[PDB]
Amino acid sequence: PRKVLIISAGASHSVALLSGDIVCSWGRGEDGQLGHGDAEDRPSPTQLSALDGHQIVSVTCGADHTVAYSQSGMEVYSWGWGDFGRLGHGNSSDLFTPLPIKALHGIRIKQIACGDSHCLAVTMEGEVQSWGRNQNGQLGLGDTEDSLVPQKIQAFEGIRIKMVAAGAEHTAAVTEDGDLYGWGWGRYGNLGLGDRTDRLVPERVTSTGGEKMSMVACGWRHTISVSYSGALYTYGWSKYGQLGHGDLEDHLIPHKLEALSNSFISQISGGFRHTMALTSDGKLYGWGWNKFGQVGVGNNLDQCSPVQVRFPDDQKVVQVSCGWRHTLAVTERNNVFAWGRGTNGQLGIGESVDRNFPKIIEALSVDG
Amino acid sequence: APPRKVLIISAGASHSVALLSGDIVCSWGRGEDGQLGHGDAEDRPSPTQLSALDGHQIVSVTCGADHTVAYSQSGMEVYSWGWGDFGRLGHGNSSDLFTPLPIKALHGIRIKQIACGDSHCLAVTMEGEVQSWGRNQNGQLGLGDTEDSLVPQKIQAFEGIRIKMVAAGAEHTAAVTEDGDLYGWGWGRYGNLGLGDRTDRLVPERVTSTGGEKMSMVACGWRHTISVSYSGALYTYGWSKYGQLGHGDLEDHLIPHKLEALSNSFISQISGGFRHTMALTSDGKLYGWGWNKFGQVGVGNNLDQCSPVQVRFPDDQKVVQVSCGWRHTLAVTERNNVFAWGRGTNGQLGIGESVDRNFPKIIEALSVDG
Repeated sequence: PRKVLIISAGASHSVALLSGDIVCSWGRGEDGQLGHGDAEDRPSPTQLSALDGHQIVSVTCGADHTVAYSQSGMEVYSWGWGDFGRLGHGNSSDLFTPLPIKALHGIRIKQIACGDSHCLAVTMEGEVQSWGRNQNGQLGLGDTEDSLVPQKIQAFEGIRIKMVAAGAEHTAAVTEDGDLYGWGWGRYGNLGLGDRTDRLVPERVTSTGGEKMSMVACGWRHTISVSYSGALYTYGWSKYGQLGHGDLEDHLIPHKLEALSNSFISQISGGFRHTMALTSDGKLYGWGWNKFGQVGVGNNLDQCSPVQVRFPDDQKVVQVSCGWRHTLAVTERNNVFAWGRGTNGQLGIGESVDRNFPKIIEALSVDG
Repeated sequence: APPRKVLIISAGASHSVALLSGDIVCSWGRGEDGQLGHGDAEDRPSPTQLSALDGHQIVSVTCGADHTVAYSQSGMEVYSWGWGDFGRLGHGNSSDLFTPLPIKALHGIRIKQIACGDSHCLAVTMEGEVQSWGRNQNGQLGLGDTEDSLVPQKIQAFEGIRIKMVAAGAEHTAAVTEDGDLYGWGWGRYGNLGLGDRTDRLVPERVTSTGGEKMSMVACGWRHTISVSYSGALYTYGWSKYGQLGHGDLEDHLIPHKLEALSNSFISQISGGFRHTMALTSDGKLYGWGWNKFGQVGVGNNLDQCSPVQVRFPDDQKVVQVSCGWRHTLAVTERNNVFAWGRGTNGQLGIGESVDRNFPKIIEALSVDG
């Protein structure tokens, strides 16, 4: 088989980066998110030939679109649903095949994150450009006007940015010195600012306890951050227990998930109404909404606190990404697994009903 | 025996809903968020009776993007189901419903019409007042602010003003009064409010251009709006990236703009979809225009249409009813036949498993003919 480097799940689709700089995609294709030129669903992983030879180094999905970028090509590509300018091409057009974001050509890209209808990019210098829907200030540009092209977040002048993340309509960031910012839609307290108001510019979280943050990720209406100590924090919406605090209450400021204090967190991912966190010792913990089985624990009970996601022969997990109603994961033996809702083909195991525990994707896996 | 006849059809993002004689509600298409109301999450590619409403005396059904509402004149009850986020369901919580539940706030209220957009709804009472609930981030509820409402609330701006009907797009709303004034509010960035600018309104504001011409009806697509004047002239405004305003170009209009190509005809019904438009003439002729990628304009191809083209039906039967979804269209004829066209991946076409269809196809389960 071929070695899987990067995985990303969208609301209803999944995307992978293989060695060879090869992109493949599967799931719902109705909005063009798969990049294949047609609008049909794919129930099994499908190579995105248009990107062969472009030296893609990364891929990330928003809700109904996909972004990818190349270091050597110094290029960023986007395809999928076009409304609100989320693709960054200066028009609203849908794209059924990848296109370069001209604004981003030749810029040193450190990371891209995609939300429902907006994206951001962080440069090596630690600058942030954003584009797409901005009705609730989620671009962080001081206004409520949508932007069809990338614009610089001037509020970060003099503040170097490590990482950013994007939920449905809010955005979060961590600075190089470990500060946490949030802006955009905040009605569920998901900005971490201790209230339920929007921000049109980045605003600092001043409620850590002194804890500096190394990473951040968003689900739909909740946020997750990790400290330099490997401690996990969550905030925002907890109707479905996706904050994982053993209960169902909203948190307006970052809240440490003690249940996981005995481990060091390497990776985090937020989905629609659930959450995933991967420890340094290769154990995967999921929580939240489990109607479609997306938590992966072999049942369909919601989980208000972290619960270990089991794999065959206890193989260690090296990566995870949450869609809206599914989850994806890579293991040390280079197998790729998926679980949850399967109606759009997003599991990538061909024809399938929903799966409440992890299932191997033979096309990407060594094993069967 | 005789089929039941469709009394009412409505189309949502990717599902279809009908009311049949006998007060029977059925639905088909996408089921993932519970919009079908059968208590499960699977798509139905064929019409399926919503058993839970059997015996409830439903007189009308209306779809939003991924939700559905119905009501009962005699029982004086309004029911809703599907995606619950932002309170679009009206139950005072944000929980999804895979099965119809009564909107307790509307119990005992005489209901004249329901309109559903993406994540908001509005109801007009027989007395011609208007209540609304759901997402309100752009003031689409007309309540004065931008905070979502989990329960219906009365639009206070309409006191002293009787409402005939209302309409709702993705995040905007329009209404016409019992004497023909036209209003708009909510998300206004593409001019779809018809007020001459690209700014939201948090309360109903009267359209003053086309003010001289009165309006009998209004309908909304995603980001565009359609109205019919008392002389039967068709006006459109808002987004026309896909030619959905139908003016033979792709320009936006920030105020009502008359569609000349149809000046000769008298328009009796209108419908707005995701990126397409439908208009039914007084003599039973159906015209469609706009985005046609999945064949939803219904004119036998997949090329976009910036001007109105007549949709053709077997025997040139007359059409009496039409509803636009995002990527499909439904219509009822004078002969009691029901046709669907466009995208059918989620089963929204109602014709069993099928490829997409770019001209009308009869729905056998709800039709006289075949």
